[PDB]
This record gives sequence, C-alpha cells and structure tokens, in this order.
Amino acid sequence: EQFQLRGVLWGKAYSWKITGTTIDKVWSIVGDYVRVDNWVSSVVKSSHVVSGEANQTGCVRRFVCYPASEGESETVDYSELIHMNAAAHQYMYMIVGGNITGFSLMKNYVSNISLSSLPEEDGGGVIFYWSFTAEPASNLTEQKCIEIVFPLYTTALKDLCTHLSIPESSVTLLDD
Amino acid sequence: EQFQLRGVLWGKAYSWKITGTTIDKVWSIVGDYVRVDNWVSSVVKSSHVVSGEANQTGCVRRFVCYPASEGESETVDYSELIHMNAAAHQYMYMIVGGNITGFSLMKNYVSNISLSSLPEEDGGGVIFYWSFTAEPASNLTEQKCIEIVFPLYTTALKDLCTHLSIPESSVTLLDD
Ligand SMILES: N#C[C@H](O)c1ccccc1
Ligand SMILES: N#C[C@H](O)c1ccccc1
Repeated sequence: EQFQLRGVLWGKAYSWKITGTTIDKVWSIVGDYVRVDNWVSSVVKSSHVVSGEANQTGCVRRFVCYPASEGESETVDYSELIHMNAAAHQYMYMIVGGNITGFSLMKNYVSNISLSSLPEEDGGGVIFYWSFTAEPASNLTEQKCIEIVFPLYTTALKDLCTHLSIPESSVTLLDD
Repeated sequence: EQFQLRGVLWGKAYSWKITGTTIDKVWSIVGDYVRVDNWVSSVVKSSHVVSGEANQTGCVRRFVCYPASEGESETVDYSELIHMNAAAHQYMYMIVGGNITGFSLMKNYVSNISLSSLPEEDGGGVIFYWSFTAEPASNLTEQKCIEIVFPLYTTALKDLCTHLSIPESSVTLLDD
C-alpha cells in the first residue's frame, strides 16, 4: 500500500491508413532502421550503423540531414534501437546524440513505430502507428515538440509513398 | 559527434479493430482511467483516485483485483497517468506500486492506449492500440512479460464488449 510518484511525459500518437500496398512492402522500407536514408529521403542524406549489429536491438544509427533551410548546415542524428520485433512489424528508438534540427532540442525523445494489417476479409490495408514521447524541460514546450515532430512524420509518410511507387492518395491520417 | 548508450526495453504492441461502435462510446469506458473497475470488471473489483485529480495527467489510481484463486488474497495496483490527451483519445500510464499478480513483477511497466476512427466511407469502426514496455530484469524474461500482459489485454477487450453491449465478434485482433 505504497507508491512512488514519477514525472509526466510529453508526446502524441498518430495513425495512418495506407491502401494499395502490403505490410511487408511497407516494412521493407520502414523497418530497415539503419538505412533510414532509403525511407525519409526528403530529409536524410545518408545513414549507417555505428554501434552494434544492424537493426538489432541496442544498435545505434548515425544519419545526416540536409540543411533545414538554405544557408544552414547539415545536421547529425544518433539514435539507438531500444526495441525491435520485425515479425510483428514494430520497433522503438531514442535519440542519443547529435544536433539534428528540432529533434535534438527534446529531452529523451523516444519514438514507436508499429505496423498492423487490417483484416483481409474487410479489404485489407495497413495501419501505420507512430508515436513519440519527450521529457518535459524548461527550455521547451509540448506544443513545440508537436510542431517539430508532426511535419517530419507527415513528410516521411509522403516519402514512403514515393519509395513504394504508390500515389500520395494512398495515405490517410486517421481521426483521433 | 558523440552519443551515450541506454538500456533496451522489453514489450509488445497490439491492435484491434472494433466494429459496431464509435470512438466516443469506447472512450467513455476506456478513457475513465481511475474507474477501470467499470471497464475490466471481470478482473478489477474497485478503483479510486488516490493522488491528484481524477483522469488528469499525474494522477494515481488504486485498484483492487479479485483473488486469482480461492484462498488467495485480493491484490492491489497503483498506477500513475503519465500522459493524457482526451481530445485525441490517447493516454499513457505506469505501475508505480502494488502487488497485482504478475504485473507487479515487471520493472517499470509502462502502457499506452490509443483510439482511432476508421474512415466513414470504409464503414467506420475503431482501431484500439494497446502497447506495453518493461525493463529487462533478472527475475523475468520478455516472453514471461508477454504471457502476463496479453491475456489481460484480451480479457479487457472482452469486458469492453460487455459494457458496450455488443458481441465479442465485434472485436478482431489485427494480425491474428
Ligand atoms: N531519430 C529520429 C526521428 O524520429 C527522425 C528524424 C528525421 C528523419 C527520420 C526520423
Ligand atoms: N495498471 C495496469 C494494467 O495495465 C492493468 C491490469 C489489470 C486490469 C487493467 C489494467
């Protein structure tokens, strides 16, 4: 009959329905964690594993982002895979270093990606779940976090369509 | 150009499609965090807020579970709401005390619930997302965690149907 209080978190979860593809085609792009340059190509220039075994839990990827706007420099993200279940199409990662624009402002940014199949008997389709949390910090606000994260996720879903060779109309953000 | 390694996590995410209901109806049961006795009523005997304000971020619920078997005592869960966004039908909580069977064995059990509406042109329906993580510890394995958690989530989806007065066939586990 005792408990230990802890601090609250910031964050938000998003889900999209994607038609016209399959979960394992989506996963071939989205699940190749250390090669995120092959996914979010509107943002990421290059990417490679720098610690551990590629796409195995505990590994760290380092990726380079194009300048956020002209005149700016390239920035770098280090992120650690902290959970991976490839057969269940889901994983979890955290930013552990770098100066990547916006994202490096957050304290303990953790993200979850989980792909699910809608029932074949209902016409199929893929649900793409993507969430983040961050720890509240004096130098930021939850609204700022969401302003940083959501445009990136939106860009990434667009880039996904490009790499799957399906129209952008294939993706629909679900009402929460 | 440096980074610090962090520990990895155990866990799993699950998604169900629920037909014959609306996100508002589901939320009226699932979203009443401190009254989980009015949701998972086959497992939970009673539930009350014991710190903070009911269903506001930071609050702690105390709930009591029926005995696992005859002669066994009731067990107790303390869990803190660490994120709540009711407008977006999503929240996150962690066990912060108690001796609730199985769940109290995990180190830093954290759970996320999200509800999404499928497009009306598709026939509507709700996607129910539910995930957990726990920290690796000597006295458990990830498999043992999954064997604690998934049967409870399954029971909870069944109990949800009872309270919604809809048949269990309304619920389909995605990727079953
Ligand atoms: N780490 C991390 C972020 O989620 C991220 C940022 C840019 C492109 C892909 C992913
Ligand atoms: N806290 C917590 C667990 O997720 C839980 C355990 C039993 C019934 C409802 C919820």
